[PDB]
Amino acid sequence: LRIETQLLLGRLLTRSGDQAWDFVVPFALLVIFPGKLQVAAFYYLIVKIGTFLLTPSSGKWIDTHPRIQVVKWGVWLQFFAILAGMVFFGMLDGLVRAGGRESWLLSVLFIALALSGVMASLGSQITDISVGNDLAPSLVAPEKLTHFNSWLRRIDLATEVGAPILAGALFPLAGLFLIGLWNLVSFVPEYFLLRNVIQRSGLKIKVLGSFSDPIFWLILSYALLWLSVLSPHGVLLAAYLKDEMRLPETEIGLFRGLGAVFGLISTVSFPYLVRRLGLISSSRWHLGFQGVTLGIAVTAFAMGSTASVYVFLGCILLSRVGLYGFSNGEFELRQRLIPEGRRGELNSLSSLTTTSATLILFSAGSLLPQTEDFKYLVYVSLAAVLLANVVFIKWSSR
Ligand SMILES: [Fe+2]
Repeated sequence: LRIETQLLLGRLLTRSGDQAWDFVVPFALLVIFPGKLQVAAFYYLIVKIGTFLLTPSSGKWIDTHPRIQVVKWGVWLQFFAILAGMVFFGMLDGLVRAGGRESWLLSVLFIALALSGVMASLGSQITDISVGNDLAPSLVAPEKLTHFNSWLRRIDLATEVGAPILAGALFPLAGLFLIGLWNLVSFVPEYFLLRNVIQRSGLKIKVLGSFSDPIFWLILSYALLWLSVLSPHGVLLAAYLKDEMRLPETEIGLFRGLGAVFGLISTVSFPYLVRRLGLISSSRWHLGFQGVTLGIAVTAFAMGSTASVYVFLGCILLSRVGLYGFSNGEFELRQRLIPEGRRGELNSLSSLTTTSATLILFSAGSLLPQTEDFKYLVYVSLAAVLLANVVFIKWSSR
């Protein structure tokens, strides 16, 4: 197997486990704490805030340690965070059936589960930056990164779609433990693939404030897109389509499942324009395409009838092609421009800015819960996309 293929292989194997575990966690939490949707929501809060605080620290860490040390810590931190996740899950489940739903021990085991969620989240982040933003631009020719990145995206999408199917089949919470074992095993092949490629190549040879770097505006333009509720899997939109739009749930599900389809189209359209028009302009056209498509979607949203609801949803799906396109573009731009010595720091600034956006989106769905308040979330989402377009146009003047 070639170098570029080995990198994609380890990614594919570990992702299918990631997407599987990330799928059953809310459902498992629902089994242990039924009727309390606040539990699953509070779990993901601790993870995101936990990963947040630990992001700049890990960034400086990646830049001051051997690559084989980042990979080792990056992967095995996930391995034991999931292993502990299974244990605490089993203890939580076992204790509840035993009748201890109102004890301090239940809370301690939940914080433990949450904290293990933080570590897995962190290790996954350290690994993403290591594999995709350090090892890849060090092993793969610059003219072949666009091809590399497309297959990364398809891995994400394939496993995203493959997760509810396989894990849904496998899943007292015994199916959850078959998911975790899958997830655990899935970590191993990549670590050794990553270990061995380092040991036999020049990757061993690497010599070991952030907002004031020009590439932050590239980072900011991508993070702004995370401040959006105009997404097929967005819960606020799914709820809105159900009650205010009075759409069939069968059609809401179809709209949801077509997100990965249009995302896959980007892996065809975006590399094509890069080969024809170049990296920057391709990112511009795709990012602009998202703006125009969403701009039409919002125009139809108000007003406003139940006849424009498909123009609303249809243009959202079209914007997914543009969104996923610019995503690979901004990603490759960080692969190409970020200096080797600051790959851990600057890419962590990226994760920090996207995590912040997600946290704001959490706080927006909590402070604006009404379905009559959804109207403002549409207007703000569009604004964030339009601002992103301006910020990226300005930056691309380089
Ligand atoms: Fe994995």
